[PDB]
Amino acid sequence: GVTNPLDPEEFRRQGHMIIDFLADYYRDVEKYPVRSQVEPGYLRKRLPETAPYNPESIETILQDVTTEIIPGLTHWQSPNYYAYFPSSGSVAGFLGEMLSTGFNVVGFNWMSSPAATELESVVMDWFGKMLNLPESFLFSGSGGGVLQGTSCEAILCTLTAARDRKLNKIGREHIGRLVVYGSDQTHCALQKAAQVAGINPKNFRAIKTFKENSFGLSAATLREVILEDIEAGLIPLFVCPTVGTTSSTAVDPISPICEVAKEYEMWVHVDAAYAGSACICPEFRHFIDGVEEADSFSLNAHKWFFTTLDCCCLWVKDPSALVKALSTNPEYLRVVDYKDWQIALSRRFRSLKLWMVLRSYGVTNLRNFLRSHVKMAKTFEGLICMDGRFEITVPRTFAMVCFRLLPPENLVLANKLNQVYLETVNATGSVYMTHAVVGGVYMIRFAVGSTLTEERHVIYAWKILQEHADLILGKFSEADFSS
Amino acid sequence: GVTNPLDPEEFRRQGHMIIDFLADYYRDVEKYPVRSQVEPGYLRKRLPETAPYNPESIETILQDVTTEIIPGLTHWQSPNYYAYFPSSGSVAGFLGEMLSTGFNVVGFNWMSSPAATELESVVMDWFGKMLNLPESFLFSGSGGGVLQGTSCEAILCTLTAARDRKLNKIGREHIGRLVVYGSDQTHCALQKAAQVAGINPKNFRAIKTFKENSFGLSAATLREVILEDIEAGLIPLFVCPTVGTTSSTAVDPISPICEVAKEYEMWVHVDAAYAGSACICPEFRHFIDGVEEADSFSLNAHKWFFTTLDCCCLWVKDPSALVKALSTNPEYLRNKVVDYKDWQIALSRRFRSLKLWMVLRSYGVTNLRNFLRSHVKMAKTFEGLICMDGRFEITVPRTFAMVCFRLLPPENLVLANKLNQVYLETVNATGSVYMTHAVVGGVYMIRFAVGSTLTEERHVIYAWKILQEHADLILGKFSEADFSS
Repeated sequence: GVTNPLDPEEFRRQGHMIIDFLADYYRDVEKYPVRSQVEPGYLRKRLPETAPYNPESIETILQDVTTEIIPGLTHWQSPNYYAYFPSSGSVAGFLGEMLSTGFNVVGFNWMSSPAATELESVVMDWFGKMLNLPESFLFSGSGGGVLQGTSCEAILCTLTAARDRKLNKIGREHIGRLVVYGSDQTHCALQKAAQVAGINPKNFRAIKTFKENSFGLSAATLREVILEDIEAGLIPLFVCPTVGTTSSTAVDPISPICEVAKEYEMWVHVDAAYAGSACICPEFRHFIDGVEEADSFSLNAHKWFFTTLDCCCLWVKDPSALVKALSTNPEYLRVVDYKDWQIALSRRFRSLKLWMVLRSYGVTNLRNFLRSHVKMAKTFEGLICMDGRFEITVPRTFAMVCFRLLPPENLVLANKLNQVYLETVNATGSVYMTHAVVGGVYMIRFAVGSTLTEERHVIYAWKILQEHADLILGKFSEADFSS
Repeated sequence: GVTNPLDPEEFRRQGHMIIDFLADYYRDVEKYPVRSQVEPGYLRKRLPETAPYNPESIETILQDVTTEIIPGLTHWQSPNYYAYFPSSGSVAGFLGEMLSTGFNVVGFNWMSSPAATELESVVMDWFGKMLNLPESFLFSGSGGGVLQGTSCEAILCTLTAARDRKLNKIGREHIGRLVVYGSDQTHCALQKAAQVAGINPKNFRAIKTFKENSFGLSAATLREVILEDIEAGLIPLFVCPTVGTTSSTAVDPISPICEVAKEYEMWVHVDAAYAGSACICPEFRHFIDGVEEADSFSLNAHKWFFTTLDCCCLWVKDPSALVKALSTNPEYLRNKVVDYKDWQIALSRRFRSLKLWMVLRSYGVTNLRNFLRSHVKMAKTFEGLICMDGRFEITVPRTFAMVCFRLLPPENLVLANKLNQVYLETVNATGSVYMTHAVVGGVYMIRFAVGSTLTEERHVIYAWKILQEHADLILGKFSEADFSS
C-alpha cells in the first residue's frame, strides 16, 4: 500500500541509481560549458508553479535534473574551472558526507551522538598536528578545534567571543566603541561578521595596502590607524590578518601584527580559508609563522582540502571565550559541548568528511595533491612569462596566478582591454576565470584547484588564452577600449 | 602512480558500497540500543593520535565505522527514537543531498550556479503555497523565501534585520536599549540570536506562561511587560511567538500577539521549527492563523519534512530588510536576480533546494500530508493507551504528534518528579526506546515525540508495552522513602 519514505530496499535501488548518475557526471563534465549560459528566470518558466499532488518517479526527476538543472549549473567540479577559489572535492569527502546524511543524527550535545563529537576533536587534532599548530591550539594541549560550515560563521563566533571578553571587563555600553581591523584585501566575511555582531559600521577598518608589500597588511600601518582610533575615543578589539587573500593571494605577516595586537590587548584571528591547507607541506608552513601568538585560526577544508562543501576548521586557544559568548545557559555556569563553540545548535556529523579524507589518502598523498596544484600554477606562470604580451601582476604564493594582457589613462585602457579579453574567454564556455582589481589594476585570476584538473587542462587553458590574445591584439585599436 | 581523488570509476565503486552499507543500516537499525551506551572518551583511545601517512582502504574505514563509530551513535533514525524532535529523513531527501554534494557547487551568487538560486525560489513558493501562506511571503507576491541550515541562524538573520531597521531610524547608539521578547517556553535559539546580534543580556525577556493557557504566551501578559520596558526607557524590538514549543509543544496565539506588536512597532517572527510542516494539512492550518500579520516565519524541514539534516525554511515579507542588515555592499546600494547570500549568514551557500525539490516531487502533496497525519495518529493512539491506564496522566494537550505524560504516585510534586525521573532513566537505559523529558510548570513530564520516518504503529505499541512493564515494576515495589530524596 504505502511505502515508507526510508524503505531500505527502495533506498538501495534509488541510491545506486544516483551514484551511477554522478559518476557519469564526473566522466562527462568536460562536455558542458563551465560558466552556465542560461538566462535569468529560465527555471521558473520550465517548472510548474505548484508542487505536484501525486508522486513522480525518480526516473522522471533525474531526467529533469539533466535537462533543467544541469544547464543552470556553473561546473565548479569541471577540470577547466579556475574561478574564485576551488570547491575542492574527493570521493572520500563525498562518502563521508553520505555517511553523515545516512545516519542523520543531530549533534545537539554529546549524548545525541557521542561519536559525532569525539571524532571531531580527534581529527581536528590530527589536522592541527599536520599543520604543525602549537599545542595551545589542540586538545592535546590547552586549546581546541571545532568544525563549522563556513569561514564567515567561524569569524563571527571568534568576533563575538572577542567582543564579550572585552565588554564583560569594561561594560556592555561600550559596544559602539569597538573597532574591527582588516586590510582592504580582507574577505567580505569579516565586515559581515562585524555587522551581525553589533559592531558599528563606522568602526570597521579596511586598512590600505600597497604594491610594495604585495598588498599584505603592514603592521606599521596597523599601528598608525589604531593610534588614530584611540585618539578618537575608540577601543581596538579585533584584527584579522589573512594568509592567501581572495583577490591576489596576498599574505599578511602574522607575527608583526600580533605584536601590535598584544600591545593594545586585541584578539587576533588568522584567516587562511583557502591557503591554510597548503601549510600541511613543510615548505609552505612558513606562511602561518606567528600563528602561535594569535587567538584563533581558521581554514576552509572545502576550498583546498577535498572534503566537499562545507567544512570550516576553526582552532582557538581559549574555547572558554567561545562558550562564554555563545552558550545560552546562565552566565555563572558559563565532555565537549560543541554547540557552544559556534552558531548552529543542530550540528551535522561533519567530522566524517575530514576523517575519510585523512584516512583514504594519508598525509603523504595529500601533500602531493596540494603540491601538484601549486606546480600546475607554477607552470601556467612560466607559460605567461614566456609570452611577452602578458604580465604577472603580483607574486604567486599558493596555486593562483594573477596576470593581465598588456596593450601594445593607460591603466584605464589596460583595464578595459582585460575586462573585454576575459569576457570573451569566459563566453566560450571552454574555461572559467574571474578577475580582481587590486591597486587600480584589473587582473585575471588563474586558481588551479579543481580536483579533476590535470596538466593537460591547464595547458589547454593557456592555448585558449593565447588564441584570444592573438584575436584581440591582432585587430587592436585603442579607440575600441577608450570608451 | 596515484589515482585522481575524484576518479569516476572509483567514485562509482565506492559510492555503491556506501549505498549498500546505508541500506543495511536502515534494515538493521532496530538491533542497536537507541541511546548510545559508550562512555565519554571511548573514541580517542580506540583511534590513533595522528593521521596516517599512507592511504587506508575504504573496506578498512567502513569496518571501523561499524566497530568504532556506530557504537557511539544515538540512532535518531531508529523507529524506536522518540526523543526531542525527529530528525526527519527520506530516500528522496537523501538523494537530494547526494546530488548537491555530487555537483558540489557554491551558491555564492546567481552566476556561480543559476539553478542553485532559481530552484530555491521556486520550491519556497511551492512550500509556502502548500502552507497557504499569504502572497506577501511569496515571490509571486511581495515577499520571498530563503533556505538556511538552522532556525537559530534564521532567527538571528531575522533579528538583525529588525535591529537594523530600528537602529537605522533612531541611531546605532541605542542598541543597548533594544528588547527581545519571548515566552518562558521559547527555544534557546532566540536568546542565542540576541546574544550574537548585540542585544544586551538584561534586555532579553522570557515572559511567564501559565497552565491555564497550556503554557502558550498570553498577549495580555506581553503587553504588560512591554509597558514596563517602555516606562523604563527601553525600546521593544522583536517578539518571537512559537507554534509547537520544544518542551510541551505549546502554541502561542499569533493574531493577538502581532496586534500588540503592531501597536509598538515590533518585528514578529513566528517560530514553527517543528510543527510548521503540519499546516500543509488543512485541519492543522489554523495553528499559524495570524501569520498574515507577522514579518517572518520559519520551520525546520529537517525536523518534520523529510529533507534531511539540515534544511531551514524562512519566509519574510520584506527581504530588503535582510539585505540591508546582511549585505556587505555599501549602505547606499543595499538601499535599492536574487542574491541569497544577503538573506542569511552563509556566503558559500549549499545547493539545499535539491533536497526540498526531491521530497516534494517524489512523494507529492497528498502523500506528504498523510505522512504527517500518520505520525499524529500514532501519537494520538499512544495518548489513548495512556488514558486507559489509570496509573498515567496526560500533562498538557497534545497538538502535533508529541504526547506529554507522567507516571503518578500510588509536596506530592517533588516525589512525583523524582518518580518520573527514575522511571524514565530506567526505560532509556534498556536501549529499547529513547524519550526525553521536560519540566513545565514545575511538573516533570515525559515526552513521546513520534517522528522518525521508519517508525510504524508496532513500534509505538512496543514502546507502550515497555512503559507498562516498567510501570508495573516501579510501582509494584513502590515506597515513598525511595523517592523522597
